[PDB]
Amino acid sequence: KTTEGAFYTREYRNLFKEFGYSEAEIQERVKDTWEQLFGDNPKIYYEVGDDLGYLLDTGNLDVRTEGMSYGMMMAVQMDRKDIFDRIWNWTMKNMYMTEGVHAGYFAWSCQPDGTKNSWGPAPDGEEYFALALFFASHRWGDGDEQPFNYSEQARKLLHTCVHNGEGGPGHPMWNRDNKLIKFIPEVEFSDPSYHLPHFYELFSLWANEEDRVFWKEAAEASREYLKIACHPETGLAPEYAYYDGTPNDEKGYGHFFSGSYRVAANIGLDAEWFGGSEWSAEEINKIQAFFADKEPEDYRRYKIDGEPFEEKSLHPVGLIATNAMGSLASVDGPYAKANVDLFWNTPVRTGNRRYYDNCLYLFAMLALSGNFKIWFP
Ligand code: NI
Repeated sequence: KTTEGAFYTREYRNLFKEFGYSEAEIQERVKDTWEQLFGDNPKIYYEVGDDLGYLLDTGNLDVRTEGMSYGMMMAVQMDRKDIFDRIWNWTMKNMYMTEGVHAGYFAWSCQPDGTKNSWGPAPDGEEYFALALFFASHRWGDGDEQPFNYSEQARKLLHTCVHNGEGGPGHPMWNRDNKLIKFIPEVEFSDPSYHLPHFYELFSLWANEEDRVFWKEAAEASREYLKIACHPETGLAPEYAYYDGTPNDEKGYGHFFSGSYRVAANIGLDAEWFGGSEWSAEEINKIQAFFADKEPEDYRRYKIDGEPFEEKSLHPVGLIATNAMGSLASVDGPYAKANVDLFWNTPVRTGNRRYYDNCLYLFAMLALSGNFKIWFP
């Protein structure tokens, strides 16, 4: 480690402020971003009745565990128990599976009416659900009424993630030998953007005790994995990658595209929470170096070696936001201020592809203003 993280100091860097933005403009911008996403201006969050709500993937017309778990994380960071509970309530009602091989997990995609489009889960959903739930327990207390017994729900979910398939036909979400998160439970490859060692550090404190060593090991395995998965010159990570670190392009996910964008963001947040490292600063410096001579209107899909496709980035605003959030891992970096300034000058996205960009956008607003916090017991 290179700095002491917010986990130890309990002080979160306001990078916007350190980079010269006013406290009042920062506060305004964070709130505006929240309101444009969750307020009643068509927006990614939709209230339903007195007790339900969801985040809608405006592009695919579905509700994803990625968005629901994001929404819960967002709501707890913002101290909005009412929104948290609406979303978690819908998730438990419509997504949680009690039948089939993936019982104990959440169906990754549902229609807006709650109908499951698949009984397969998406591990990046599970890990955000668990952490958001631990934060909710810590901010608000566990409810007496299920499923609002947050910390128990979190421990029980992480039990399944690690141990599924011991007493039967299910699959764990992490490989037990290499401690790496999987793309989906029935495969033996991974997805670099799913790797959240800063989350696993907290799981090592709060999960069932029987798994606390495993989670500390997973955190360390994830850090090592990211070293091999990001290209050594450009810093770009593939969307999917084998355990050996190389891209899995069997179905076209072996390049730098939408999934990959979260790698830079995850690295920035881990640096802020658990401390900088030389590897992380150098990695962000490489990503930002690669995009320094590129205009946002021209962002493409790239091979991880930097070779451009004709195809444009489908989510260039999300790319901007994650690259900016990555600056938390290289606050003195040569491109860190340009990236934060570019994000500052990029509005929240409109149109039917806005959901993914805007989730990344709010996470970056929170993190860069010192508002993406660890909530302790
Ligand atoms: Ni203002």
